[PDB]
Order: sequence, then C-alpha cells, then structure tokens
Amino acid sequence: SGFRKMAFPSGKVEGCMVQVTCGTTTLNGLWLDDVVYCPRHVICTSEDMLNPNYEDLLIRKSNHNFLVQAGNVQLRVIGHSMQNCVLKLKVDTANPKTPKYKFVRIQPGQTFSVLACYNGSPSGVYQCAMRPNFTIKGSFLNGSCGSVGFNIDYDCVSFCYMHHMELPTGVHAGTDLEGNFYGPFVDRQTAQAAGTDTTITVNVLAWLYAAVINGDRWFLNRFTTTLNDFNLVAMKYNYEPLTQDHVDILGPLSAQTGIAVLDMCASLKELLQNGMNGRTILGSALLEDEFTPFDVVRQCSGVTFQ
Amino acid sequence: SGFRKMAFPSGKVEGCMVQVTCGTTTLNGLWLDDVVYCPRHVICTSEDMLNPNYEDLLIRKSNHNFLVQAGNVQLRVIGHSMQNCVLKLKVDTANPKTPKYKFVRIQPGQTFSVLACYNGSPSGVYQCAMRPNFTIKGSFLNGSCGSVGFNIDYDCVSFCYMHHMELPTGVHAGTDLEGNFYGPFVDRQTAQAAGTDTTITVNVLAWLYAAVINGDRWFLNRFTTTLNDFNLVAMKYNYEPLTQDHVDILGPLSAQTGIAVLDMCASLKELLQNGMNGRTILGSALLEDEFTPFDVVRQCSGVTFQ
Ligand SMILES: *[C@@](O)(c1nc2cc(F)ccc2s1)[C@H](C[C@@H]1CCNC1=O)NC(=O)[C@@H]1[C@@H]2[C@H](CN1C(=O)[C@@H](NC(=O)C(F)(F)F)C(C)(C)C)C2(C)C
Ligand SMILES: *[C@@](O)(c1nc2cc(F)ccc2s1)[C@H](C[C@@H]1CCNC1=O)NC(=O)[C@@H]1[C@@H]2[C@H](CN1C(=O)[C@@H](NC(=O)C(F)(F)F)C(C)(C)C)C2(C)C
Repeated sequence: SGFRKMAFPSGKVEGCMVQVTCGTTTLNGLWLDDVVYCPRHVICTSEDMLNPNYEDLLIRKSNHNFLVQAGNVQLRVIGHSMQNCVLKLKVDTANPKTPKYKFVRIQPGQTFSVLACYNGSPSGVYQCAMRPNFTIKGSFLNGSCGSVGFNIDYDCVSFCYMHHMELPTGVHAGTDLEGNFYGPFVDRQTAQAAGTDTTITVNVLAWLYAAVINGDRWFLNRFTTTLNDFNLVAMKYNYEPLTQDHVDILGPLSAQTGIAVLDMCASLKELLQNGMNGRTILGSALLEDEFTPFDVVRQCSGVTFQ
Repeated sequence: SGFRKMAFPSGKVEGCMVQVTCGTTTLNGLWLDDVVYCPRHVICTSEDMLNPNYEDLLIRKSNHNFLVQAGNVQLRVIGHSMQNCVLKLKVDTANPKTPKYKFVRIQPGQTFSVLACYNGSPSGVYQCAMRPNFTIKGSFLNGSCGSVGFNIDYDCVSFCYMHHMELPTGVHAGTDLEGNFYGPFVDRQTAQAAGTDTTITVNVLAWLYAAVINGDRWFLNRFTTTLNDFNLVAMKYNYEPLTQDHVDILGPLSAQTGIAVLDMCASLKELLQNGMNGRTILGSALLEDEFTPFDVVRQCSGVTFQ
C-alpha cells in the first residue's frame, strides 16, 4: 500500500535529450532517429519575443547556425524545417539510444511524466496532468524549454508534450511533438490567460478508490445519488461532469472494492459540500485529481515496463 | 517557478536492476560490477517468516539455487555471502551498465529517490524522506523488496536504501546497502512498531522559503522569535528541535529571500498555533516536510546531472 505521485522511469528519454543553441539562446531538444525536435523560438533572442515573425527570423537562419550537442559530441545539422511551433533539425547521426516511440496528442485529464532538463541535461522527473484548460502545473525554470512529457507503454515511449512557457498564473503551457499547442496559447511574450480550471472528477473518484483500497475509508457515507444529481453539485464546484464512460472506466476499481460509482459519488458530494473537517485522505487535506483510473490501477497492481 | 516533488532521473539505476529467485520466492536485486545485492529473505518462503534462522536456512543453499536474470539473460552465481540483512551473490559477469556509485547511510530528514521495481523491472520513480523514526512513506506492493533508494551527485549514484517491509501503520522499512536496518526493525514477520514520528522542522522552513520564492507569501507575519522560544512550540507539536546548524544550512534561502530564519520561524509558529485557515501554500493544505534545503535550492536553481 501507500500512495505516491509516481513518475515513469526516465532512462529511455534521458538518452534522447540534447542541447540546441542558436546564437546566445540555448534550450533542450529531443533526438530521435536522425531528427532533433525543439521549440522554434530557439531562433529568437531573450529581449525581443513580444511578437516574433518566425518565418522572417527563420529565413536569416542556415543549417550551420544551429549548434546541437549530445554531451561533448557536436552533431552536424543537414536540414531544418519549421512545423507549427517546433523546429525539426535533420542531423547526420541517428541516435543509437532511440527507444521505440510514438507521438500522441493527449486529452485533458490524462497524466504523464516530465523529465525536466537544463542545457540538454536531466535535472528531475515528476508526474503531471493535462488540466481541463490545457495547462499543466509543472516545475520549470529558465532553460527548461524543450523538456518533454511522456508515457511508457511496456517498451514504447509515447511523447505527448514539449515545454514552451509559463503563464501569468504560474502554470505552464506547451505543445505536442508536432508543434501544436495544447490550449489557445501562442509562443510570444504577451499577456495570455488560461480560462477557469475545473477539477477532473473521474480522477478524484479513482483517488477515492485508491484510498479505500489502502484502508482509508472514513469518508464513505451511507447514501447514493444519481448521475444527474451528482452532476448538479459537480457543476457548482467547477468539477467536470461525470458521464457513463467515466463510470465504465472506473469499473475495475468499482469491482475491486465492491463500491458502486454512484455510492462513491455520494461520498464525494458530501466532501464537496462539508469539506474534510481537518481530516486527511491518503495523507492529503485536499481532493487529488491528478491520478487517472489507469494510474490508480497500476500503483495498486504493480505494472512494469523495462 | 511551480513546485513539485521531483525525483532524480532513474536511467543510471534502471540499468542495475535484476530479478533474483530462490525456489518460489522472487525479488529484485541490484547488479553492480560482478556482485548482486538483495534482501537475504529471498531464501525464505512466503508462509514461514515468523522467525527465520537465516544462518540455518542459508546453509541448505548453494550457488546454483540462486536464479539471477537480467532481462532474458541468466547470470551464473559463483559465490554467496550474507552481510547483515542482505545477500551478496558474486556473478561471473560485471554489469556493463554499472554507473559510478557509492554506498551511503543517510541521516533522518534527508530525501532520496525510489525506483519501485517488480520482478526486476522498473515500475515507477518517486521522492521520499527518511523520517526521524527511520521509516519511509513509500508506495510498495508485494514483489517490491530489493527496490532501491538513491541520490545522484553529478554522475555519481549514491545508494542509500533497499526495501524490505511494510509496518502495521502502512509505512515502510529497509536497510542500507550493507544490510543494516534504518531504525530498530528486523526482517521477520512479527508485530513491530515505529515510535512517534516528528516533523522535520528544517525541511518545513525550506518549503516556506520555496513558497516565498514562488510569490506565495500570505503567511509571512510581522513577528520574530528566539530559537529557544520557537523550540518550546516546536516540541509541543512533535517538531524536531531547530539548531544553529539548521539555521546556517538555510543560509542560502535566507540570503536569497531576505527573510531571517527566526522571522520565518515566527510565521511557522503561527501556522502551527492557528492552522492554515483553509488556505494553501504551494497548493498544499498541510505543512510539507519532505523537501530539504538542498532540494529547494536545486528546484529553484536548476541543478543537472547527466
Ligand atoms: C524557456 O525555457 C525558454 N526560454 C527561452 C529563452 C530565449 F532566449 C528564447 C527562447 C526561449 S524558450 C522558457 C520557460 C519559462 C521561463 C520561466 N518559466 C518557464 O517555464 N519559456 C519562455 O521564456 C517563454 C518564451 C517567451 C516568453 N516565455 C514565457 O514563458 C513568458 N510567459 C509569457 O509571456 C506568457 F504569455 F505570459 F505566458 C515569461 C514571462 C518569460 C514567463 C516565449 C513564449 C516564446
Ligand atoms: C517484499 O517484497 C518481500 N516479499 C517477500 C516474499 C517472500 F516470499 C519472501 C521474502 C519476501 S521480501 C515485501 C514488501 C511488502 C509487501 C507488502 N508491502 C511491502 O512493502 N516484504 C515483506 O513481505 C516482509 C518480509 C516478511 C514479512 N514482511 C512484511 O513486509 C510484513 N510486515 C511485517 O511483518 C511487519 F513487522 F509488520 F512489518 C507484511 C505483514 C507482509 C506487510 C519479512 C519482514 C522478511
């Protein structure tokens, strides 16, 4: 038992990180086969990013303006292409440490691991969720751009995020590995707002199930409720509406605990309406919404990868 | 900014994990140079662990009773030695993926990363602290024994923990890489209590500093206090006493924020005495004590390793 925010093992991604320099700007890139991916604003300078014309900027730029280093070793760039908000640099050496991999665009409420990197070197790894408003609550300093977020499916790495920016509220925004932002963000230094965040209801439920599984059951009450009625209370607290797809996704946890989703919902309604009363659930004094059902299933079944 | 429980990148340890089998018992071992380390109770069976005589058990045991696998590849064991609560199996192949490494016995209040493993394969990585009472609050299922805890200093891996058991309170216990338990625990299935846990005061302060650094400063009051007076309140809440060594260790954070440790202490005293009032600090509704000053320094400066 016990319950921790767990990240995937980062070994397979660590071998893919490199440093990309264009003039004085340095950030991280991702080296897969003979291609390096990084944010296109590597080609901008720190003090003129208010509203870049990326096309014009990129036009002063040749293959040789791009310094790519993997550890000590410099790579030769033989080709460059802009794709949405990402630059792709063709290099002359396939990464010998390339994992099996794909590129996926994740959905709001899914989780993934971030390998936070500086100057192309790994600093740390943590787990994050794509919020409903397509931000993440990461931990990212200057130099972190180009750090990636991923999942591991057995031996396969699914890359889903590349870091680009921090928004005024101190949350973070970025793209998929095709260069397309999650959310309405753009890669210029301008005031940009995320909308209202909402709680990922299905995640909160999974976490309530994990609680039960771990023996923490104080909050289970003696009521049940309806989807419709639950959803009336959900909406008022800025919880995402629960659908029957959510109910069915929780099926394993439901089955494993013997507690029907709508019972667990009733418990949740009371926690929403009366707060925790200074108690904790799995050591937390707030309702956690950054574990998917899938996450909970695996931390309570021991899923492995390498 | 932002503030996350961050683990070290796990790549260098992932290449060291193997599966160790003795009869029907399987757990994880750590393969460094030509030696595999694992818990000695790999030689016991699931249902007779009430009070093993490890010496007698080990005596029915020969090199060939030990099945060591690294992925598909079986390793040949040419020698075995019991050291305290660990078994050391000499193998005929040096791990080609051995990192630079040392073995350290950590102190209560230090943090480290855990690579939780099953059947010799990595499942996940998270950060943990050695509690004052020498437990950890991990996330560990059946099969997790032999998973290790570590730090990275630049390119060097310092192994500090090997997992052994879960205690009745749902916390976890284990040894250093020499086989010596942290705390008064022993490797038999018997009711065993950890004493009272205490909060790691210096960590809570570092986390208050991280809060300030991130712009979350609501809790800063207009008082100061004395070590002595602070310590009077500390003791009543089961906080570890703060010493001048602690004060001096917080020096970087102190200097970087302009807030003297004893001011921050005064703020902490009020939080202890009046609670948070339903507010949060770095998104938490409790006082976090699992980040060292060192941890905070690095998540707020971008320390890298590979
Ligand atoms: C990342 O590492 C990058 N740094 C640089 C430096 C250059 F010189 C060129 C290109 C890049 S990308 C930055 C990561 C953030 C630093 C602080 N926390 C981080 O996550 N990303 C940026 O600095 C990013 C780039 C320009 C302005 N950025 C921002 O993140 C800024 N935010 C915003 O303007 C907004 F809209 F509020 F989000 C800011 C104020 C620096 C935090 C661009 C968006 C291209
Ligand atoms: C680990 O993976 C191991 N499993 C086995 C299985 C065998 F057949 C032989 C040896 C081993 S070591 C176990 C990890 C725990 C399982 C549940 N959560 C875990 O962290 N470790 C043990 O099962 C451990 C070993 C015997 C009894 N152990 C306990 O952890 C038990 N706790 C206690 O008895 C005490 F004192 F309360 F702590 C228990 C009740 C199974 C959780 C020994 C201590 C050698």
